[PDB]
Amino acid sequence: LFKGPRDYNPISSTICHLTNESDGHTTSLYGIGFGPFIITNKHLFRRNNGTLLVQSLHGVFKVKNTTTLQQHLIDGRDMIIIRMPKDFPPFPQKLKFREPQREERICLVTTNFQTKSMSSMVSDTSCTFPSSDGIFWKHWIQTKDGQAGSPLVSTRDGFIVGIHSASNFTNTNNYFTSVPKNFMELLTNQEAQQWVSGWRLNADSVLWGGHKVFMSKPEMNELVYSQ
Repeated sequence: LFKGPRDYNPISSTICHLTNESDGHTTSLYGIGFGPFIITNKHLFRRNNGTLLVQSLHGVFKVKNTTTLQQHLIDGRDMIIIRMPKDFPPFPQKLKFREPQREERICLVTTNFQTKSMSSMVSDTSCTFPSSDGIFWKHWIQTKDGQAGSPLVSTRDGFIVGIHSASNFTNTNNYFTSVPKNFMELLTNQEAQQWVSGWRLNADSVLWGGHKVFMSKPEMNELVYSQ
């Protein structure tokens, strides 16, 4: 029988809304906060020469200079880790991550940020299967642009198994970057962490887990764009 009531507030309370404003244009999406880090979408840095507007339940912090942000890239994935400034209020460290086991049930979890209140928001349940190496994974939970970086949570155990990343062009197939192996290890042992700063993607497309990814919808597997 489908699993009973599950509490997702612990997971959503850690969700942040990010907005990068460099050289004119701006990219904004979500990220999962963990300890001194925010886990988000490597494609947040389509440009990296401005300000980062973080928006947690603690309020709104702003990073005056993106280029100073210590960042650790996840190879072959549209994922990345950000070490927030030293004068930044940490996030707890209870979230549990793990790789997505074939055919399991997952739900997209968010938070309401238009204020008037703060709030969990859980989507409908959906099956999920890989796509090539296991980089991106397929799910059919409606997702809208700007919603990348949102956690996909295992209805089974409650772990986060990946962050929503891209969508095909008609918007009828959705893909999320999976958690990588030994990811948890990577979050506590400040050794496997390979920091750099000022990194950016300075291409308007890139190849990941088998598909071509455009930082935006235009005018092997199917094309996709990052949401």
